[PDB]
Amino acid sequence: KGEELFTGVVPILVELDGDVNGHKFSVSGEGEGDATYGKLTLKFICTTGKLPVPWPTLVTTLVQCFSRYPDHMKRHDFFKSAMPEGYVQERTIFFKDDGNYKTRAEVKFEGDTLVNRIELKGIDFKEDGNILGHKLEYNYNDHQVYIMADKQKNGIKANFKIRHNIEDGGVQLADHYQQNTPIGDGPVLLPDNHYLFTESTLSKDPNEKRDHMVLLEDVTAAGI
Repeated sequence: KGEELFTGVVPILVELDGDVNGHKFSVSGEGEGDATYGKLTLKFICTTGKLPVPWPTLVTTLVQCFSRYPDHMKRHDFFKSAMPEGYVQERTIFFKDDGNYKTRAEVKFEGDTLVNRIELKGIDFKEDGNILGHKLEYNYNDHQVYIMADKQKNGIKANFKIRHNIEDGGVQLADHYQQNTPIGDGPVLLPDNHYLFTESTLSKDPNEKRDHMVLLEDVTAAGI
């Protein structure tokens, strides 16, 4: 049972190597997750300088194994069942009337730490659009994630639409396509359709001079 690896507090490391329209950047994150309470506390920094995209656009890319699955839902927790070897998480994120991100990540244990190691490639962006022009508010509108089994890839899939507030009014749509497949060869829990509900709070560290994002989340699975 991979669920047994989440009965306490787990340190988290996130690493992202990114390229949007040829603008290279890297993000490092650290924090902890508590799947018993469905809680994440993370801080991310851009290690290469100024982040060339808005922090909110990276939230979904920057660990669904920390969702709180209530007792009656344990049999549907694909994410923990793939641990410790982990899973590959891939997305395409289409920003309406702008470019798209393609992401590939390994989510797995390295020793006692849960890592999320990501490659991100963004193409076809407007150099002064809402993304590369930094026209998005520093806040978040979460959206429910309808998880479906992807039995041919022995994993899961989802399609969900995130709304990013535009400065001075307006919404920028980010249409997320997601598929996850186990890294290990052992059996995993292929779930019935269900939701993940997340609540994200973005803040800043007054003492942090690097471009950064403090991120807290509640994450909960729900049936039907």
